[PDB]
Amino acid sequence: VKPNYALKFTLAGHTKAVSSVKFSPNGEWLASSSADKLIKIWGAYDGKFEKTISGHKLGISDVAWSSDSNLLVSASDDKTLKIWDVSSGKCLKTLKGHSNYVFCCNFNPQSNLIVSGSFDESVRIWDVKTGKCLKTLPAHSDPVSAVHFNRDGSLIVSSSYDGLCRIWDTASGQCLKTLIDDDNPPVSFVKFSPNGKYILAATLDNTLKLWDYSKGKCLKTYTGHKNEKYCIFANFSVTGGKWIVSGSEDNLVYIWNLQTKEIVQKLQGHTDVVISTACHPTENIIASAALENDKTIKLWKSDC
Ligand SMILES: NC(=[NH2+])NCCC[C@H](N)C(=O)O
Repeated sequence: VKPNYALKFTLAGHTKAVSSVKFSPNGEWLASSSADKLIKIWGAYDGKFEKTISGHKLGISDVAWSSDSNLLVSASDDKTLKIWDVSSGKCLKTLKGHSNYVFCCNFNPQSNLIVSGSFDESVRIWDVKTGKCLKTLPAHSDPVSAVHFNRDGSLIVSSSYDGLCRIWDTASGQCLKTLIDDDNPPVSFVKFSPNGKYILAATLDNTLKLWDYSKGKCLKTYTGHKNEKYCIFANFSVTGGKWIVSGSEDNLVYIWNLQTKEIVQKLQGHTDVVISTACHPTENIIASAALENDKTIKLWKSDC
């Protein structure tokens, strides 16, 4: 079993590097963030441009959807996060507290909390309703590259250029696990698997690893791509075959068989680093996006 991802749509409109793309949980929309300071919304199935959401004073590094698909949160170089009502375009809250670039963000499944990571080396947990910072975690000793909640929101995983992945108890703020791998290369991305049992981590030595995070055992290693500089997103694809998907600094999207670790497809089309990929929640659809020399977003579809 290999997939047959093929290019269907190219989405042009951002005027600087794209930073992040994410599908809405309801499957209807794709949200994109950029160094051009904008968020754009696009149809998930047809790539049709929907609207621009503006307000940040500097470039945006990440964007994330609430579980009901009504809200977005964005993370900016302006040291803030913003919560947006997507339909109205309204900025509902500006989350203030970080003392340097906010790099990454996510809602919990309940979507009453937001987690953020920053160049200030901290992770913050925020109340969606009030915009108040509830906890500041002294998480890392270098910039925080990614933050993600597990399936029931009881855990947060964080990654950092300090070379560590840490697991945090959402309720207490306590550090529960530090994952250590030899030579401590910068960790440029991390997230939980959809079931919550594993985490997938990227390091800046051209390597992705699937970890059992309780046992601290590395179960799989994925290689063949290029990643030595940029914080590139990676994914589990679960709508068809069970794949791992990532961008790459050679301008390709890589797809691996999760079990065997073989590369099953490489998607050609982008003309600069593929910084971000996302997998549609119900259909075999991948979105990908590229840095400044390209600036486009691509939608790819497979029969499996
Ligand atoms: N959270 C992320 N991994 N965002 C994408 C990287 C964005 C970053 N500002 C860059 O251009 O390198």
